[PDB]
Amino acid sequence: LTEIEHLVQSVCKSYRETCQLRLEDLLRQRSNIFSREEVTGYQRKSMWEMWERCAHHLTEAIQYVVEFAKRLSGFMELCQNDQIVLLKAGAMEVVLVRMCRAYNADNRTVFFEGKYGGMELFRALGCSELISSIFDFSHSLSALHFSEDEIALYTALVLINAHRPGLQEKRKVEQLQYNLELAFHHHLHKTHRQSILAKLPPKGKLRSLCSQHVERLQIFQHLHPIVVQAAFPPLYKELFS
Ligand SMILES: O=C(O)c1cc(F)c(-c2nn(C(=O)c3c(Cl)cccc3C(F)(F)F)c3cccnc23)cc1O
Repeated sequence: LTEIEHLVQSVCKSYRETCQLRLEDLLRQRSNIFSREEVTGYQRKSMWEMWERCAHHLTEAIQYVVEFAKRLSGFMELCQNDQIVLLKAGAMEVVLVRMCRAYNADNRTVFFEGKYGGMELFRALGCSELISSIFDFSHSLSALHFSEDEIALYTALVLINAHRPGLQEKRKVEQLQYNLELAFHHHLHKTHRQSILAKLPPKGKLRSLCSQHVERLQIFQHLHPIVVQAAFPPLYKELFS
């Protein structure tokens, strides 16, 4: 009935529609783990072939997040500068949070190209510290056993943050932020899940991992550029020069 319960439903609708795999598909496929021969197959690939595979999965993942953001009540109504500011700082942070759904804490593997594989699968990329940091972040997030609605509401808040440097209409973003915080806290009370609030990762940690990740992606993109058919061209122009 309330404007808030309608917001909860729409955020969860936007989320469910902008998700590539459904949680049950990822959950059932946990048994389908890459063989040592398949692992060796991936480790023996060139850095540049592994970069191409990962770059295209990450760009497709960002594209689903841009679509998620576009479907968030109020986003399209913000100025284009603000829309860029929010997506530039937050789209990859959302991708990093969404990744915990495809992560298995039991064996420390991620669902990649049809099967579950460990971080060793990525050996050829030569950025083990970064990749270990990503798996660690997914490991901490997997302990929360986040529900699909919780991930939807939390990621909307990762994106709609009025504290991002460069916002031109801070107040309009704050209004959207306040409504989403109410939606999230209202839903956690209703479901007796307010306990996750003290367990969420510190804001600086997600920011920090994201900045390290995007910085590496930028280094690879400079060395071996991939072209992408941009869903949001003004955002695309801010990262792809
Ligand atoms: O409009 C689009 O279709 C669009 C696609 C994108 F993938 C991003 C995107 N890629 N990306 C990358 O880090 C990236 C990715 Cl995901 C793959 C390779 C290189 C890059 C890096 F470094 F060159 F930009 C981002 C980081 C934050 C925020 N957005 C992005 C942005 C877009 O506007």
